[PDB]
Amino acid sequence: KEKHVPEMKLSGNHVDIRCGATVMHPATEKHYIGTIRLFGITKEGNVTLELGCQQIWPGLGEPVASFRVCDLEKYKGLLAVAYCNLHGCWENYMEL
Amino acid sequence: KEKHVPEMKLSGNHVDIRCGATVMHPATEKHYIGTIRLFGITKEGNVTLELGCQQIWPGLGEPVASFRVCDLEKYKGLLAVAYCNLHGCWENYMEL
Amino acid sequence: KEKHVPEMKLSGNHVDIRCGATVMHPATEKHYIGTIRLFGITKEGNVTLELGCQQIWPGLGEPVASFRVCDLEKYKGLLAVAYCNLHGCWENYMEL
Amino acid sequence: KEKHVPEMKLSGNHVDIRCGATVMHPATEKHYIGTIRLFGITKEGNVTLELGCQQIWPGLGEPVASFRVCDLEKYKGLLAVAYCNLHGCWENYMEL
Ligand SMILES: [Fe+3]
Ligand SMILES: [Fe+3]
Ligand SMILES: [Fe+3]
Ligand SMILES: [Fe+3]
Repeated sequence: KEKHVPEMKLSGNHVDIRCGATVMHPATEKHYIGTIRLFGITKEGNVTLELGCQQIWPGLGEPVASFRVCDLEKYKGLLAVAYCNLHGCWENYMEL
Repeated sequence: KEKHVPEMKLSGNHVDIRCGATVMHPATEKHYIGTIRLFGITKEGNVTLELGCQQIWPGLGEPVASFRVCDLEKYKGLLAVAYCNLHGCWENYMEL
Repeated sequence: KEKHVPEMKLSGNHVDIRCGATVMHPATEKHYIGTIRLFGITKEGNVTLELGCQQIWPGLGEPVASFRVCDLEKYKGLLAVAYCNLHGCWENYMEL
Repeated sequence: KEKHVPEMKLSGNHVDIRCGATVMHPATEKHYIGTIRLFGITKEGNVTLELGCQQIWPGLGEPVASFRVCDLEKYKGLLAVAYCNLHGCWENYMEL
């Protein structure tokens, strides 16, 4: 019923994220998604490279984020990872 | 010629940010905007409250961000602050 | 030969971290440990709760960190996690 | 009576921080120092360069941090900056 999975929408090299796609995860001082990280998986080396990290103060912002990936052609996929204090990490992989 | 100021676009309580509005600031390992922070200035108390912080690894992402402000009516303005390693902090205030 | 594992030293509720214990991991713009996160595993609920995150700009700081855990008795263990851009995540668990 | 100023202790290039020096600032979900950032002021260029940022989840950790400054001789001073949600930013400069 409650959704943690970081939806990814890709426009060129721009990536918009929300948790989750249809229902927005709670945003309170005691229940929150604190970070949304975006990783690129590299072609040259199969590295899981963190591109950046949206940190959100509990109950001050809802779990959205956006990134703009440098040199997108360098990656074979994107991995978004959302962290909820109560419910742990939830990831979503997009194949490029 | 080069722009650091974090453009803010507001859609309801959603805030899209890019540095800068017309020209995108460089994104390299030696020249980067490392963080984009969003603050709300509170009505009740005149506090400058950090809502969250988009951290970006040098040269891996371009300086964009988005936030979704909880309880937007609680604030009288939004303050975006971009940090460039070479050129320091650049802010932009939006009156609500 | 090269060490990524976050050494933990515990003094009361104070936690000192370095990667690694004997050899300090490189700190350059192209090879770095970017974050050191500390998690507490809760007794009440078996939750893996992120206590905080030391972010370090590539080549500007070496991979050390410290935390001071609130209400330490509430946890059954601490989990430190270091992220290296080239070599991924490395964790270390301490049973309390 | 309540202290926000980030005490700095320097051992070689190692920097230990606590807010404040004698009294530890509160650490609760509604009152917290959320970040402790360390800046180096460069000789070559007078730049205020962020070395890193200790982020702490409200009420999960007390406001301490440590850094280890790469190439310390390159700076003329260190600037620590603590952010409290209720009381704003508090800085402390150390001349090298
Ligand atoms: Fe949750
Ligand atoms: Fe710049
Ligand atoms: Fe490494
Ligand atoms: Fe305070």
